[PDB]
Amino acid sequence: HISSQQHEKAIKSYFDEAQTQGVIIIKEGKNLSTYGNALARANKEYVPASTFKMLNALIGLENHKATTNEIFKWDGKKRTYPMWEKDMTLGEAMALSAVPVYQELARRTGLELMQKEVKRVNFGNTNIGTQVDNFWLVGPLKITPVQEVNFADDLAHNRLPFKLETQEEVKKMLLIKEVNGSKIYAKSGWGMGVTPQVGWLTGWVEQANGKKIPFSLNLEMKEGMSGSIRNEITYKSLENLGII
Ligand SMILES: N#C[C@@H]1CC[C@@H](NOS(=O)(=O)O)CN1C=O
Ligand SMILES: [Cl-]
Repeated sequence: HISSQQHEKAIKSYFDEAQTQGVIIIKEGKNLSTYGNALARANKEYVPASTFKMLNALIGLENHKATTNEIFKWDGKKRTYPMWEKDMTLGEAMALSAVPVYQELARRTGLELMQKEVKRVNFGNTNIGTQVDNFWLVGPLKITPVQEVNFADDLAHNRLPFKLETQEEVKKMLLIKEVNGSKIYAKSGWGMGVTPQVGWLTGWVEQANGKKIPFSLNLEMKEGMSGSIRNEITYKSLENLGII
């Protein structure tokens, strides 16, 4: 019996309180609902940043560039984060958002195959340009929050043009939370090498009954913000709406 006015006000306040500008798009069946404090972001293009790991992994697994058990060794060079200075599978690297592992995977795939596959899947503007190892971080690849939630809807329902097994393997890599019988599958993103910086959390809720509710959160990140604000705003929004 809560009014849509009150839901909208609540979710807007979550973005207002974090002192940023963002949107969260929720999909139920075929209907998109846009919430937040900057609704106009819904159809604007931003770099996907680490959300691209989802598709990079699909492409690599489908094209036999890696397996799910393969350990990508740390080369022993210093990394931005100490947590990345270790050997990891694709799944472990998904959870740690270990860019160097996904860069190696992109390089194995190669520019020609990567462009063909990104085009085939129709992801965002589909332009990867000439640099196979950073196109999702600094451009030219861009995508809208609407496109991101539709991608998540496709993956959640095994509708992407990949083998069922490929989709299931990558979805297993994306489980980030269980809340009162609901599972949240998602990938975060933070485009640090663009200005303004973009933050993402794109995924879906799998409810106890098997129903899947895709979402994409998209906001402006500032130097000094905590990455966990993406998760906190998302969980509060999903809870406010009764999705979890
Ligand atoms: N570089 C870079 C950015 C930010 C640091 C890494 N962590 O990714 S994130 O926490 O999911 O956004 C990987 N990455 C992806 O968006
Ligand atoms: Cl990445």
